[PDB]
Amino acid sequence: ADWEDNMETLNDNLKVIEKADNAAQVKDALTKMRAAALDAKKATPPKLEDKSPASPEMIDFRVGFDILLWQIHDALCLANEGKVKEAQAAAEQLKTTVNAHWQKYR
Amino acid sequence: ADWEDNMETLNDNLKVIEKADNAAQVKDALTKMRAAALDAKKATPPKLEDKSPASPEMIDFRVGFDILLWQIHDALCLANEGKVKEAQAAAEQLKTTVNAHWQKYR
Amino acid sequence: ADWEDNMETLNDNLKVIEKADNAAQVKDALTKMRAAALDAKKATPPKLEDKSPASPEMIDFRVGFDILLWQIHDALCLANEGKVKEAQAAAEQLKTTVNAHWQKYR
Ligand SMILES: [Ca+2]
Ligand SMILES: [Ca+2]
Ligand SMILES: [Ca+2]
Ligand SMILES: [Cl-]
Ligand SMILES: [Cl-]
Ligand SMILES: [Cl-]
Ligand SMILES: [Cl-]
Ligand SMILES: [Cl-]
Ligand SMILES: [Cl-]
Ligand SMILES: [Co+2]
Ligand SMILES: [Co+2]
Ligand code: NA
Repeated sequence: ADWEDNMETLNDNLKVIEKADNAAQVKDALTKMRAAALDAKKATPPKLEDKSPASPEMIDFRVGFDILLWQIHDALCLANEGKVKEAQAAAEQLKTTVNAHWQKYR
Repeated sequence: ADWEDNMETLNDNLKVIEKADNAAQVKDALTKMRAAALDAKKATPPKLEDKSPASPEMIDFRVGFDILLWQIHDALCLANEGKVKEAQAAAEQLKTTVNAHWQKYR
Repeated sequence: ADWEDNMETLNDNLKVIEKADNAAQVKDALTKMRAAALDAKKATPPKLEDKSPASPEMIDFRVGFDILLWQIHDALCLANEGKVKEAQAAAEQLKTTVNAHWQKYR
């Protein structure tokens, strides 16, 4: 998928997590976010379409999605332990990272 | 160890998992798989030897190994929770991903 | 931060972990290590300033931080489960890897 569509997926699953009722729902949403973030790693965002795929700017873009993947895992590890409210709180940090990525690269 | 030797290591530990009984065996084979996948991520596979190191194809190859690493992680998580049968089923699907990447880039 | 400052951050937190009393301290130090490893993926060791950003040597450099990040993941999952002595044992393995990567690229 396109970068913008992956970003839509990330925001939508953040909403799902915010209203989630159990650990399975959180796990499922975070899995979909992980797939969207790994897919966005292969994309080029609008701001960087005038940069080469291995420019320092594009390497930093990909590393920013690595950062997001490890934050997704923090929430996911909490959810795997059945600690649903803790995982939702952790998803708050994901909102910050996603919004900052949106604003930096759109 | 080059890329093809790492793919062989991955397949060997997949067999080890499929015949394992206790969770420490599965976990040990999965940890060896993680190391092999990380070593393969920094290789150039035979199909892409004529491509620029800065090519989109090489970036896609490396992100594909990140995808494999998170699938390995999911299996490893199931094995850490003592869910031997579930981890072995997860590794059965890993056979597909690993051998798909193998045939794709050999 | 540049590469050597990030490696210093890794080493500082490995010492904090060695001399830690509870799991919260281990978790805090490990989260800092993760942030430094990720940030170092965007850095360039002085002796590689001339190579391409996607040169095989720079790929090697970045994937070496992925290797560290998965070791940190193991230690941090152990610390989140209260397995403090086990987390510290894993961090002692981390020390070896950090020093090897330092020797490789400095
Ligand atoms: Ca759209
Ligand atoms: Ca372009
Ligand atoms: Ca290295
Ligand atoms: Cl939409
Ligand atoms: Cl990268
Ligand atoms: Cl990459
Ligand atoms: Cl140089
Ligand atoms: Cl790259
Ligand atoms: Cl890379
Ligand atoms: Co890269
Ligand atoms: Co995990
Ligand atoms: Na030089």
